[PDB]
Amino acid sequence: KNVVIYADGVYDMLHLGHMKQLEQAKKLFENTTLIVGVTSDNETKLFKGQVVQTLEERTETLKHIRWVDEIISPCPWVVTPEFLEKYKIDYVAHDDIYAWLKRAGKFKATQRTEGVSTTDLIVRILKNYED
Amino acid sequence: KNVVIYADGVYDMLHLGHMKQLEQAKKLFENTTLIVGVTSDNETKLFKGQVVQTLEERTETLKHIRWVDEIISPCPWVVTPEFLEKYKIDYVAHDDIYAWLKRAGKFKATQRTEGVSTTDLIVRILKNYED
Repeated sequence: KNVVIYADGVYDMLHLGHMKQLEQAKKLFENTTLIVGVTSDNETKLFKGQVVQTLEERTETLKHIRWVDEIISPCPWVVTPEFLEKYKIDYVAHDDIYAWLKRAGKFKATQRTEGVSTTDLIVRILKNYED
Repeated sequence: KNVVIYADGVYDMLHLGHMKQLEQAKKLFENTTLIVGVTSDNETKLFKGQVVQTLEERTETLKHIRWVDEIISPCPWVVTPEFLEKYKIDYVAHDDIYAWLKRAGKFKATQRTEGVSTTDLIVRILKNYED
């Protein structure tokens, strides 16, 4: 009955948008185990260009999120078939490089989410002090 | 066996410091129900001076935290004996106005926690752009 779901990401400066995406992945089926992969500092910097929080900070924050059952930290940058087999993953949740997952029936799209980001908070605060 | 713990707060711009405090409250005993009270916008503004996120945002963020079993939103600003009786609360977790809780054996102190705040994040980012 239990279904293993994998979601990966940087999860830098986690906010409600990330949390809602994790909730959706967790609730894809009635009984799930949600495994979350957290990308390494060096690969995030190399492939995205930057990262604010360390792997330890980003992972420690995810530990506190209700929907996260297990964490792989750091995770591989690219999901492989062998990785799915090693961790007995049934589906990869995502918000092309993933065509092979779709051809296998292992790709689950989650709906776009919005949250109140660090940016949104700063802008809201500063609006009280200047136009 | 089950122990009802109550923690209250503003929980504005929640970060690891808040999350660790909630984890400590949740883990005070082996089997707990952690009830979290979220203060109203108007009382927070009146008694603290300001609040960034709405009650809805602050409560919705707490819904995603692993340790939070139940939420009272909004909660009363001041805990009363009748409130403890109404919600069958055994202990109030806190990081004087609370002497009556201590005299009853219902006060549980949690250890001070630190986190990476919105402020810490902004300062860390800006250090890359100016001294």
